[PDB]
Amino acid sequence: YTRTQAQHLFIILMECMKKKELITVFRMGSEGHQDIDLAILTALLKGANASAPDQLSLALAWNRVDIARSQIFIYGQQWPVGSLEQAMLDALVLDRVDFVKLLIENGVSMHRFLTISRLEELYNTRHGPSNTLYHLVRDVKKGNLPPDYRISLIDIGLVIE
Amino acid sequence: ISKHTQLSPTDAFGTIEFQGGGHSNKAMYVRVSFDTKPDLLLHLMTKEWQLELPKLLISVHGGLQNFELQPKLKQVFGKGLIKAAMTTGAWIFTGGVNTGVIRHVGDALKDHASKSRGKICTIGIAPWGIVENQEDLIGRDVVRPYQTMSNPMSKLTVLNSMHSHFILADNGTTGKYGAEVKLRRQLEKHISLQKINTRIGQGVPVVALIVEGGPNVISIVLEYLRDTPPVPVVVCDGSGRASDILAFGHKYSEVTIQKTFTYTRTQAQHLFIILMECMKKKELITVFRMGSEGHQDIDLAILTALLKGANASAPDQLSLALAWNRVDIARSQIFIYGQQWP
Repeated sequence: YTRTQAQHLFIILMECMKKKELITVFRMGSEGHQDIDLAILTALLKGANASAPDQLSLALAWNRVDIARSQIFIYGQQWPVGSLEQAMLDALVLDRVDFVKLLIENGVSMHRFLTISRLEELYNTRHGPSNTLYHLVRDVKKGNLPPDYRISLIDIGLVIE
Repeated sequence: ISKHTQLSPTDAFGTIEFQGGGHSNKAMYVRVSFDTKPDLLLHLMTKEWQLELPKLLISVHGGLQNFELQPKLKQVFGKGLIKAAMTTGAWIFTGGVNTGVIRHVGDALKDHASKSRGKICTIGIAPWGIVENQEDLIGRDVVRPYQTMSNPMSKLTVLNSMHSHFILADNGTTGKYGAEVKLRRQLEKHISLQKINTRIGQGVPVVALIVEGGPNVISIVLEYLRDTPPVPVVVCDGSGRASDILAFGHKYSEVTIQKTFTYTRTQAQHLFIILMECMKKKELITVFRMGSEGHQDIDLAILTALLKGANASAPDQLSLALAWNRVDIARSQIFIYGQQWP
C-alpha cells in the first residue's frame, strides 16, 4: 500500500493508538453501539470530558432523552448540589416534556423547586413557541406598557381574573 | 458501651409521603425497640394496619453493598416474584433500605404498578440508624414528607419507596447494621406458627429467596435449614456472590483447592464447613437457572418448593393450592400418577 517496507506510517499509527482514548470503532453485528447515531452521540459525551451537568445540558440541547437515560442517569453519578434544579428549569423553559418527566423520576421534587422568583422567571422567557400572553397583559393594562417590561404575578392574576 | 441506653417510649409513627419519583406512594411506619415481642408486632400489623393474615411468606436476603444484575435476568426474576406475590395473598419481608437486592425488588414493584391493578404487601424491617433523615419523621400519627433524592457523601442511605409498610428497629446506635436481623427472624418464626384459615392444622408456609449474598448469607441459609420446621430456600446462579457459589456447589454433591477466590482471608479462613453442612441438607435447596434446567419461571420455582418442602400429604398440598387459588400448580404437581389419596 506504500513504498514497500522502507516507507511506513507506523509512527503516526502508534501515536494515534497511544492516544486511543478518543477513537471509537463501529463494528456491524458486534457487542456495543450497533447504531451509527448512537456511536456518534455517545462519543461526544465521553470525548467532551465534562461533568454530569454539562452532559445533561448537551443532551437537553440535542433533545435526545434516550442518550441521557442510557448514559447520563446511571449508577452513582454524583450530581453537584443545585444542578438538577437548574436542569429542570432549563427543560421547563425549552418545552422538553420528556426531560421534565425524566428529572422528576430521577430525584427532583416540584414542591421545593417552584418558588415565586422561579415562576416569575418562567413567565418572562423567550425560548419557546409563540403565545399571546403579552397581548393579554397589554389589554388588561389598557396600553401604556413600557418596553422590556417584566411581567409580575399580580398582572398574571389580573389577566386570569 | 455495654448497651446502656434510655428506654424512652416511641415518638415516630404514622404515614410518610415519598416526594420524588413519579408515583403517589404512601407507607405506614413505626419505630420500636429491637427487643419488642413478635406478638405485639403481629397485633399492630393485623389490626392497626388492617392487613389480613397472609397465605404465604417470602423472605428476601441479599448483599448490603449495591451490586448490579445483568439484563434479561433481573427482568424475569422481578416478573416471577411479582406474579407469585400477586396471584397469592402473601407478604414480602425485605431490608427496607435502598441498598443491594432491595433496589431490585423496588424496581420490580415499580415496573408492575405501571401495568396492573392490585397492591403487594411489601414490608421493610430496617434499622433506624441508617436512614438519611432521622428527623423529618418524628410526627406521631401525622403525614410526613420524605425526599427520595440521595447524596453519596452523606454516608447513609435513603428509605426505599414502593414499600407498603416499614418496621424501624433501633438499639440506640447510629450508622451501623445488625439491629433488625433477630427481630425479623423472631417475627418470621411467630407468623410461621400462626394458623391459616384451614382447619387441618397447617400454618402459614414460609420460603426464602436468595439473590447475591456474602459471608453471612451462607450462615443465614444454614440457620434456615437447621430450624425445627425446615424452611426451603431458592437461590439464583447469575448473581455472582455466594448464591452463585452455592449454585456451583449444588453440582457434585456428596474439591477443596477451588475455594481460593480472594474473597476471604486467603485459604487460611474458609466457610467450607457450613457450606458442606448446607450441601448435606441439600434436600430443600432449590436453584433457578435460565435455560440450563427446568423451572424457568421464578413463581413456579417458589411455589413448587413450598409443596415439596412442606413434606406433607397430598390432601395438605391440595389444600395449600386451593388456598393460593393456583390451579396450574395443582394440575402439574398434585394430580399425577400414583398419589394414593386417603
